[PDB]
Amino acid sequence: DWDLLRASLMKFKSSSLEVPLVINGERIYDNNERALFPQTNPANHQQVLANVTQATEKDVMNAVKAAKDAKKDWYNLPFYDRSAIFLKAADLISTKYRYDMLAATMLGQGKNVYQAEIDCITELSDFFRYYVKYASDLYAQQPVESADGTWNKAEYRPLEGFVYAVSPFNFTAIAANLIGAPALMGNTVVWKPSQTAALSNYLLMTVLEEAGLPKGVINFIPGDPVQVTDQVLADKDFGALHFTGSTNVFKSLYGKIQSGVVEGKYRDYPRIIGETGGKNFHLVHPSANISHAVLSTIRGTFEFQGQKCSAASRLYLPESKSEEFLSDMFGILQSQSGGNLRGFMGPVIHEQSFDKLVKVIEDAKKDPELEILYGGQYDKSQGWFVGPTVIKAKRPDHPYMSTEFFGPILTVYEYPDTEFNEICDIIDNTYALTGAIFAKDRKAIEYADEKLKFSAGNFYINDKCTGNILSRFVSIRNTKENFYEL
Amino acid sequence: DWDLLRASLMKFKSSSLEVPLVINGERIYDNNERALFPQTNPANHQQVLANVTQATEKDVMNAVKAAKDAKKDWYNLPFYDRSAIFLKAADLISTKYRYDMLAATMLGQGKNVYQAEIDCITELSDFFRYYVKYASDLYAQQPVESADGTWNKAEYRPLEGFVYAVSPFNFTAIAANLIGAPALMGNTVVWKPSQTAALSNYLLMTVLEEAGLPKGVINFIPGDPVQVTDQVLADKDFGALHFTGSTNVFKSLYGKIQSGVVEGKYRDYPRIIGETGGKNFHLVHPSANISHAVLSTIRGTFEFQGQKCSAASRLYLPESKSEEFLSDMFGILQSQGGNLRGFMGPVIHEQSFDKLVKVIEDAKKDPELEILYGGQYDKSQGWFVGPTVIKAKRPDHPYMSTEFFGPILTVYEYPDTEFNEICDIIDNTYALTGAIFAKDRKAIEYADEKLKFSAGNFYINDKCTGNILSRFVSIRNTKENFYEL
Amino acid sequence: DWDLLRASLMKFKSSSLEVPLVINGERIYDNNERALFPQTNPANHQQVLANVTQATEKDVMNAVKAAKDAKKDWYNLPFYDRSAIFLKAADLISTKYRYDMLAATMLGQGKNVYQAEIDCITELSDFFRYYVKYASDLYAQQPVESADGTWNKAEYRPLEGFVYAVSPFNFTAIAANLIGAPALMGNTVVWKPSQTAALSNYLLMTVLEEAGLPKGVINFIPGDPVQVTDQVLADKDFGALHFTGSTNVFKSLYGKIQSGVVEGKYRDYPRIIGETGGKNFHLVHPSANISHAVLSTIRGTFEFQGQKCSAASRLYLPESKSEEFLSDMFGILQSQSGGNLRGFMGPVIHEQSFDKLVKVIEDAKKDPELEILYGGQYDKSQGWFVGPTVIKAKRPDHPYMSTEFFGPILTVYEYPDTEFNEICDIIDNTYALTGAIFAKDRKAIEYADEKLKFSAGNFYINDKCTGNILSRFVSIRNTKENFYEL
Amino acid sequence: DWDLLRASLMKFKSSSLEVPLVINGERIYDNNERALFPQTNPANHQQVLANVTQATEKDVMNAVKAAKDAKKDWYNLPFYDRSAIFLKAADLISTKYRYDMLAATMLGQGKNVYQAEIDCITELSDFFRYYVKYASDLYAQQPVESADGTWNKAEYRPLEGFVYAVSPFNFTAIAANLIGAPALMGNTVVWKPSQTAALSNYLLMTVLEEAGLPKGVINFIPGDPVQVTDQVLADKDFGALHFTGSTNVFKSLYGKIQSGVVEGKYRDYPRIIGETGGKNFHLVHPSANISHAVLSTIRGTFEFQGQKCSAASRLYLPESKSEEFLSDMFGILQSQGGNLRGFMGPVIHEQSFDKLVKVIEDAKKDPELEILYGGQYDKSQGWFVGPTVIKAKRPDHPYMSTEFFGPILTVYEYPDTEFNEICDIIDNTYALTGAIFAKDRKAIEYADEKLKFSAGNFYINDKCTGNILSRFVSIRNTKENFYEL
Repeated sequence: DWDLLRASLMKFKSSSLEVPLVINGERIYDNNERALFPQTNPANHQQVLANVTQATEKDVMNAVKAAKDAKKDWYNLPFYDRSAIFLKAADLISTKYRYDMLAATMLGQGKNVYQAEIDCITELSDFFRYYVKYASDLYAQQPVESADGTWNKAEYRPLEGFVYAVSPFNFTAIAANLIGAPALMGNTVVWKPSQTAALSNYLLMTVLEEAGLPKGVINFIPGDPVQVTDQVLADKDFGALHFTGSTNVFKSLYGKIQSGVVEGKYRDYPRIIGETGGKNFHLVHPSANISHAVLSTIRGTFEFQGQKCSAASRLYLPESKSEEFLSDMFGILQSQSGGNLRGFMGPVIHEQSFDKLVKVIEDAKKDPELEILYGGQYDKSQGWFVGPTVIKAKRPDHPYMSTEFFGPILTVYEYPDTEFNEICDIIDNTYALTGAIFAKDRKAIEYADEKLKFSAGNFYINDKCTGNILSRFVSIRNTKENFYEL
Repeated sequence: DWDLLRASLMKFKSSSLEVPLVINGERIYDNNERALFPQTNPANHQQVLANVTQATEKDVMNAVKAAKDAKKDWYNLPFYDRSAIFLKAADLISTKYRYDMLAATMLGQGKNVYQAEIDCITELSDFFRYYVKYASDLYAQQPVESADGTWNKAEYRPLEGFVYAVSPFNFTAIAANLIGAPALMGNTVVWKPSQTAALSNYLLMTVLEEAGLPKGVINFIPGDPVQVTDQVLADKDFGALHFTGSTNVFKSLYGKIQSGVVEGKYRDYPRIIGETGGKNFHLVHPSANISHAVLSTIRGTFEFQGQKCSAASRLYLPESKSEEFLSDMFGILQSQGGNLRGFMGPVIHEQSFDKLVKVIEDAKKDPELEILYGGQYDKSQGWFVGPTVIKAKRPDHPYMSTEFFGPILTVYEYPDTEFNEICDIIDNTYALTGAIFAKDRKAIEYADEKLKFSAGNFYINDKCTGNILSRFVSIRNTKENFYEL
Repeated sequence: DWDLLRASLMKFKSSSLEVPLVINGERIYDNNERALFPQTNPANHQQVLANVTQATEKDVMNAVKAAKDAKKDWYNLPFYDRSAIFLKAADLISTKYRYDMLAATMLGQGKNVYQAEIDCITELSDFFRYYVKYASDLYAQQPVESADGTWNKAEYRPLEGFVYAVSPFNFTAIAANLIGAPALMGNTVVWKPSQTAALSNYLLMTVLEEAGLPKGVINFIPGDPVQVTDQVLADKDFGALHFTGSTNVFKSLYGKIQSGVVEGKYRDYPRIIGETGGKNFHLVHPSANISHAVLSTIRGTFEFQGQKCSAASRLYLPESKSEEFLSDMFGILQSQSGGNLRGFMGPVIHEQSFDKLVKVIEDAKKDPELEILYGGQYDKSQGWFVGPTVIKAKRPDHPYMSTEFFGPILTVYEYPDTEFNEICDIIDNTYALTGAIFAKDRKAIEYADEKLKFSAGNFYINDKCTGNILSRFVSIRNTKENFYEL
Repeated sequence: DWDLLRASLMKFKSSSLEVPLVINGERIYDNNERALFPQTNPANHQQVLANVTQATEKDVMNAVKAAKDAKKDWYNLPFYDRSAIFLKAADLISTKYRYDMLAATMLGQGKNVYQAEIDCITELSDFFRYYVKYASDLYAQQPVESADGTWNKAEYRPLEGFVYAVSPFNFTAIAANLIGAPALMGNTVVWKPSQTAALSNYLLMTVLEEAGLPKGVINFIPGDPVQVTDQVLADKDFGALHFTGSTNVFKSLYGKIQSGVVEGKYRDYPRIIGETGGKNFHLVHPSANISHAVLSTIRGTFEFQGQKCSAASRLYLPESKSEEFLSDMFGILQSQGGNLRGFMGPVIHEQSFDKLVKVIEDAKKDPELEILYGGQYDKSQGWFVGPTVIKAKRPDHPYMSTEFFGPILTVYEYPDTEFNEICDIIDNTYALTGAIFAKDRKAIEYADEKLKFSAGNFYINDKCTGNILSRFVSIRNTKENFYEL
C-alpha cells in the first residue's frame, strides 16, 4: 500500500515525462517545432516532472475541427454507453491507476497524500458517478398524450457549438468535472489544462482514452494561455466556456467572448459557466465555542495553503474574545511526500504566486493600518514555501479584507462585542462563495443567517467555510404531434 | 356579453385616456413638463385612444429607486401573499375587468375579440396561475439531516439587483409574464411597456394595484425607448433584463449591457432573459394531407397579421403537390376595433406598414421572386396589409430568412426526390418553431432528427404557432455542524 | 474509554452535586429557604449523589410565567433553528458529555453501563433526531389553488397554553422525549423531573442550554410531587399534560385536571398525553421453542429489575411444558458499575419500591393460593436489592396476575395444554401495553394474534414483550382566500 | 323535478309519519307504553310531520346490547363491504330517495330546497364517499421485514367500547357524518338524533338498512335527551362520544362523562369527539371591497337563519366605511315547507324563538346597544325571526360574545387607525371560524398572524361559513422475531 505509492512517486521523480497534446485521439509531441513548458515540483522546483508540449494556433484549429468532426457520432452514442466510459474511468482511477494518479497530483500540485486522495481519487470519482446518476434522471422522459389529444415528447439536445474547458491547477477533480459534465451530455470539448497540473491532467486524459473515449470527443491542448484562448475564441462554432479559476482570468475570458458576440463572430450566443471563488469569511460571535472556531479557522484558511475557491481569508472577531482566540491559534500553528520544509504546511503552486504573496507580506510590514500578528515566513531556496500568516487590519474596509491573495494569509478585524449586528451589516453592504458564523446563541445565528443571505452562496454554522450544472450543457426540444385534420 | 363589450369599446372610443407613469404607486401625468405619445387605433389611426406620459431621466431614476426601496418588504412578504396578488389580478381580469381589458387590447393592438380573449384574458390568467403553481413547488424545500450528521436547508433568494422588463406590443399576456415571473419570486421591477400597447398594459398595472401589489414592486415607465433604456442601464444595481421582442432591439440591448459589464458599472453580472422568435418554417412532404397543411399554414402565417414570435413565414412545398396546395390556399384566402374590406386586421403601426410595403414593392422588381397572391395595402384608414404569398426561385434567397413581422409568406418549391436535401438545407442555414406535414413515418423521423437544432419547438401535422422562474432566483445553502473539534 | 467512564463515575461519587431549579434560564438554589431532597445511589444508598433544590409555590408560578413570556419568541423561531438545538443536544450527549451522562444515569437510576448507554445515549439521541425528521415532514406544507379557484394554506400552530411535563425515573431518554416533543413543535414547557433521576435530568437541562435553548422555553422544577402539581394545575393557561409513569399517579393527575375543566379553571380544554404501562404477558404455546421462551422471559421480566413500562410480569405455561420451562429458568437464574450485590441483577429505584416489593413477597408466603417457586431474596443493608422472584398462582384471576408490582417479580399460571384457546379468551376478557406469544404452530399464533388484538397495543411473536405523538402538540389552522367579488 | 318534489312534500304534509325506534334492526313503536314527541313544521307549526317514539330506559339498554352483540361480525366484515353499504346509501339518497329526503329536511328543519339539497343530498353523499376514500388509504398497510430482520405488520382496530352519536337538528349531513365515521371503521353505534330532525334522520336510518347495514351496527334511539344520555353513559362499555351541537350541551355531556371516568365506571378512558362552533367573526379593513364584504356578511350571518356552527355573528367595521357598508346591507336585506312575508325562513323551534325575542327585547333597553335594522318576529304561523343588526358601543359587550344561534348580527365600529388594536382585542378575548375583508396585504398578513389562535378556519375575502377517522381506531403492531437465543 505505502510501498505502491512510494513506487509511483519514485517513477515520476526519477525522469521527466514528455506530455503531448492529444488531438483527435493522437498524441502530438514538440517535434522540434513547438515550445516546451517544464512542469516542476512546487515542493522541490529543481525537479522537472514533465516537459509539456505547447499548442500552436494550427494545433488549436485542428483540436476545434476534431471536436466538430466527433460531435455527431458522439451525441448519437447512446447515453448508456457514454456513461460507461466515465464510470469506467472513475473505477480505473480508483484501482488500476490509483497510485500513479495520487503521485502525479502530489508531485505536480504540491499536495500531501490525504489532500491528493480526497481530490484526485474520491471527489473525481464522485463527480463522474453522480453526474451519470443526475443525467440518467434528466434523460428519463416518456412521451405523453395531452388533454387536447396531442402527442408530445421532450428531448435534451447538446449545445450545437463546442465547449471550451479551462481548468485550474488546484484540484485534479475539477478538471474532470469541467470536461466530463459537458461531454456526458453529448457535447464535444477542447480542453486547456493548467500548466501546473499537466502531469495529473494528462493522466486523466489517458485514462479516459483507455476507458473507451472516442477520438476527438475531448481534446487536450496545453499551451500559452493567451495564445490558445484567442484562437479557440476565433471559431464561429464556439458554444460555451466551462471555467474554474481566478476572478481576473474569468473577467478577461468574459470580455473576449462578449467582444466576439457583439461583433457577430458566433453562430449562437455562447454560454458562460464560470466559478471564481472570492474573499470568504469566518464570523465569530461572542457566544462561540472558541476552541472549535480556532481549529475550524486554521483548517479553513491554511489547508492546501489557502488554494481553494472556498478558502477562508477574512476573519471577524469580537473584542472580548480576540486575545483568547488569537493566542490559541498562534499556539497551535507554532507547535506544527512530494516534498516539504519545516514551518510550512506545504508549498504554493508556482513562483508567480510565491512572488505575489511575498509582496502581500512585505506591503503589510510597511502599512500603518496593518499589523502582522503571526508568521509571514517565506523561502524559495527549495520550493515555493510561504508560511501561515495572520494580519490585523485597523478598519474593516481595508483592501486586505477584500483582495484575494490565493495563499495562506488571513486578515482579521476585531469588532466591539455590542456591534455584532453592525458587523453583519458591513459584510452585507460590501462578494463571497462561502461564509461561516461561529456562535451558540440562536437569535444571533438567525440574524446573521438572514442578514448575510446575499453575501455567500453557501453559508455554514459552526463549520469551516470550506465545508444541476448538467442542464447548462443541454437545451430542451419539444416535439408535438397533432392528429386532427382541419 | 356583446352588449357589455360594445359598452367598453364605445367608452374607449368616445375620448382619449390619459395614461400616466406609475412610480412607487403614484400616478404621474405629463404636468406640462413631459412628452406624450398618442396611442392610436391601428384599424382607424385617426382615433387617439390614449395620450401616454413619457418618463424623463429623473422619473426613471425614481422608478429604479422605488424598486430598490420596496425590495426588502416585498421579498419578506410571504410567498402565499405574493401569489394571492397575482391570482387576484387574474380573477379581476377574467371577471370585473374582462370587457375593459378586451376593449383595450382590441382597440390598441388591432385584435378582433377572439384574438383578444385568447391573449389578454385566457393566456394572461394562465401565466399567473401556472407560475404560482410552479413557484409553490420550487419553494417546497424541507431541511434535512444528512448522513454525516450535518443539518441542511436550501432557500431560493431573489436576484440582488432589480429587473428591467421590456415588453412587446403583440400580446398583453406577454407583458404580464415579463413582469409577473420575476415579481412572484420576490424581485422588484422597472417596466417599460411598448408604446403601442400602453392602454392595455396600463389597465394591467392598475388591476395589479387593485389586487394589492405594494407600491414600487413594479413601476410602469413608458417613454422614449432609447432614453429610458439608457437611463435604466446606467444604474449599478441593474440585475436582469427580461425581454420579448425583435432581434434587432435585443441585440442593441445586449450590446449596451455587455458594454457596462466589461466596463465595471454593475455590482453583479446581470442576467439576460430574452425571447426574439425568428424565421419559422412549415415543411410539406409529398405524403401530407394537403387540405390540412393548407389550413394550418394559413392560420400559422396570417393570424394576427403574422405578428407572433412563432408565426410561420417560410414554406417548403414539393413540386408534385405545389399547384394543388397553392390553388387551395388562394381559394380559401379569396373566400374570406375596426376593419377594411380585403384585410384580416391591421398591422400595429405606420413604421411596420411602410417596411412591409417596401418588402412587397421590392419583390415586384426581383427576378427571383414572384408575388403569387395578395400584396395589397392601404393606409388611408388603418395600417392594412393583406395576406401575401411570394415564391422564391432559390432556397437561400434573403426572403427565406429576413424577418418581416407581417402577413408575408415566402415559398420555395423543391423537387419531390430532394426532400432529404431540403431538410439538410434547413439545418445548414435561427427559428423558434418549425413544422412538418407528412403521413410517412420515415420522412417524419428523418426530419424530426435532421432539424433538431433548427427549432426549439417542432410540430408534426400542426401549425408552428401551436423553468423560467429559476432564472429569477439563486439557491443559497445553509449547513450546520454539531461536532466540536 | 473505560478510563473516561471511570473518571466520570469517580467525580459524581466523591461529592454531592447541588441541583438547582432552572427557571427562565436562571439556576435557583435552596438559599436557606427551600427544602433539599437528597438523591442517593440505589445500589449504595449511603452515597448522596445530589442535593436537589425543591420548588415552592412561588417558584412554580414563576416557571409558568417564564414559559408564557418565552412562548411567542419561541414559536416564531424558525423550525430549522428550533431543530438545531435538539440535534446539537443529541450530539453533545453522544460525544462531549457521553461519560458524564452515562455516569449520572448509572449512579442515580441504578443501571449498569449497557443499560445506561441504550437509554441515555442511544434512545435519547434517537428521539431528538427522529422527531426532527417527523416534524420536518409535518411542516412541509405547500399552498394550493383548489378547483373552485380558492387559494389555500394549512399551518400547524402550537398549543395556546403551556405544557406540563411529568417524567419518570426509569429512562433518561423518556424525560428527553417528554420535554422535546412539545418544545420542538413550538410549545413551552414546565417540567417536573422524577426526584430519583435528578442528576441525569439536570445534566440534560444544562446540555439543552449549552445547545442554545432560549431562556424559559423549558423550565426545570423538581419539588414535592403534590405541591408542584397542584400549583401548575392552578393556572388558567395550562394547555397539556405530557406524562409517563404509574397508573395511580396518572389517575390522580387526570382527576385533578378534569376537576379544573368542569369547574372552568382553564381557558382551553387541556390535552392529556399519558403512557402508564400495565401488566404485560408472555403466553407459551406447547409448540414453542422452550429454551428461547425461557431466555426471552428472563430478559423481559428481570432486566432493569422489571422497571420498564413494557416489562413482562405474568406468564402462562402449558402443563406439559411447565417443569422443563421452569427448571431451565431456575437453573439459569441460580447460575447468575454504580454498585452491585451477589444474587441481584441490580437495585430497584428507592426504599418505597423496595418496601412495596417486600410486602408482595411476604404476602405471597402467607397466601395459600400462591406459591413462591424461586427467589424472593431481598437486602436493604447496602442498596435496594430485590432478587428475581417467580410465584405460581393457583387461579388465573388471582390479584397477582393483574396487580402491577414494578419489580423483578413474575407470576405464572399453568393451563392444561388442550385449553390454549380458553386461556387466550381469559386474557381477552379481563389492560396491557405489551404481550407476546411463544409458539411454532401458525394456526395457534394466528388465533392468539387475532383473539388478543384488544389485549395489547404491541404484540410480539417469539420475542420478549419489551421488544405521531408530535401531532398531539399542534393544531391545524387553515387559511382560505377567495378572489371572486359578489 | 319540481313535480317529484311537490309530490314528496304533499305526501309528508298530508298526514303524520309514525317514527319508531330502530334497535337491532327492529322498528319499535310507542305501543301505548312509550312517550311521543310531535315533530312539527317550523314554518307552519300547527302541522305535525311525525309522531316520534321515545326510548325508555330499557330500550336504551337493549340498544347498547345490540351494538355490543353486532360488534364482532361488523368489524370482521371486510372494509370493502362495510364501505359498500355507505356508498350505496349515498347513491340511494342521491337518486331513489332524493325527493323524499329533500322533503323531510325542508319540512322538518325549515330549509328551502336549495339549502336542503346542499345539506341532505350533496354534503351527506360527500361525507360517505370521502370517508371511504380516506379509510381505504388508512387501511393500506403492508407488512415489512425491518433492518434487524423482524417481520412487522400494523393494523387499525376499532374502539373496544361502543360509540354514542348525539347529532344536531341543523344538518341532516352532520347526522350522517356522526354515525358514519365511527361505523365505517368497524365501530358500533348507539345514536340519539335531534328531536327536531327526526323525520329526515329516520329516513337516513331506513336507507342505511336498505343499503345493507347489518342489524345492531347503528341503533336509532330518539327520546328525552337527559334520560337517554344518562342511561347510555351508565354502561361500562361506553367507548366514545361523537357530538355536534351547542356549547352548553357539550359541557353537560363532558361533565357527566368525566364524572364516570374518575368514579371508575368505564372499562376504558372514553374518547370525546365534539364540535360546538362559537362566536364567529367578520373583520372589515378600510381597504376592503365593500360591496363584496356586505354580500358575504349577509350570506355568512343570515343563511339558514344563522343556525350553523360556522355562522358569522359579530362584525367589526371601520368608522370611515361603516355608513356605506351598513346602508348597502340594509338596502339589500330590504330588497329581499312554508314561509312568511319579511322573513328568510323560520328558526327551528319555539324555545329558540323565545330566546331570540329576549335577545331583541333586551337590546332595546341597553344604552350600549341599538337595533339598526330588523328585530321583527312573529310566531302566529311559524317560528319567524327576521334578520337583525345590533350596534354595540363597546367591543367587549356581552352581545359580542354570547352565542344566539339565530339571525342576529352584532356590529362594533372601530376608528380606522386602530385596526391593529382591534385585531389584538379579538385575540386577547372562542371561534370556529373568522374572516378578514381587505385588499392591503400588510393588513391581511398582520391579522392572519395575530388571529392565528382565534379561529381554526380563517378566510380572506370570503364569508366565514366558507383525520377524524383516526379518532375512531387505534393502532396495534405485531412484530415477529426469527432468531433463537
